[PDB]
Amino acid sequence: GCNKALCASDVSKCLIQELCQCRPGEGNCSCCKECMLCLGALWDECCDCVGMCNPRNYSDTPPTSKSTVEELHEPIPSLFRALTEGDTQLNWNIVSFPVAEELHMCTVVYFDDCMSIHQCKISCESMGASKYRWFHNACCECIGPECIDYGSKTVKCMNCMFGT
Amino acid sequence: GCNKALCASDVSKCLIQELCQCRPGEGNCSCCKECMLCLGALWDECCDCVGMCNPRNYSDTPPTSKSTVEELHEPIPSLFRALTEGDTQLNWNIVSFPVAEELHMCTVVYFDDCMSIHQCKISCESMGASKYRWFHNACCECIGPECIDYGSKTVKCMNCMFGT
Repeated sequence: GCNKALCASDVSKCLIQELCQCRPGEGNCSCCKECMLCLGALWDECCDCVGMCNPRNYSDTPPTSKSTVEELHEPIPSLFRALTEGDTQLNWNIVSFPVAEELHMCTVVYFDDCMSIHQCKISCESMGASKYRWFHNACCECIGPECIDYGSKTVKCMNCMFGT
Repeated sequence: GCNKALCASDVSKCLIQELCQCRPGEGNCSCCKECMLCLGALWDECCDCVGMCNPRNYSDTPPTSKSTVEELHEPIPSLFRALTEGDTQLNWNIVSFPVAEELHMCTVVYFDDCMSIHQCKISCESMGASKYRWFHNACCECIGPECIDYGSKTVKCMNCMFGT
């Protein structure tokens, strides 16, 4: 967790001054701003040592955790409904879930085969979608006009579950 | 707009069959699903010609339009409040706006100097932030525990307005 070699000198220096005596983890941390100032430039790499921030990661972050989201110019909602309601295309997986679940109903389309982001935007754009979310596992999720937000964080598209 | 050389053969072929006779732009487009099937693989590159989708872009998309958003593991809300309320750090620009404006109140921190995404996540993580949004202009926006969503789409951080 704590990087002793980098941080031992400066971190101890604050401790002698008696800063960073308050734990954020339970209750208010009155001293937190003061502790950060004493650390200064080393706060990002040493806040773990004083307990003010989480330890340097014990875990490998899934690629799916990142996603990149853009809102399409000039959405065409009528087109989006027409291709979804009817016998849906096999390459497309269609999910409707209640709107604001991710935080009437929100409908999204999950492309099957994994695709590049630039391809994903074009495919959503041809669909009339208001927005698209691109998972960094490369799963692509077009966002319907109804949906308030960016839609489900889940990588629900078949044939690209990589990262699970 | 329309790519005549790629699309003229197949697009005309649908027209003789009398598909793609319905405009999505105003009113319902009954024929839209049928038109897409006739186009098949060329729908992404030729939906513009039949009017079912927007013309290939006349505009250069700003880098800021893309952003990439991830939700931090183990947010520490008490830490985030402590460093924001008090005399804020100069490197940090702090914006509080009503919650659900982007779609009580949502508070975000806009880093001044432009930074890489990996740096942006670390800086937000040291801050206890629930989430961070990284603009592809490279502006970094930490997201407070209160905020429902990913916070303002605006690239409001000083000293990296590139793309405007």
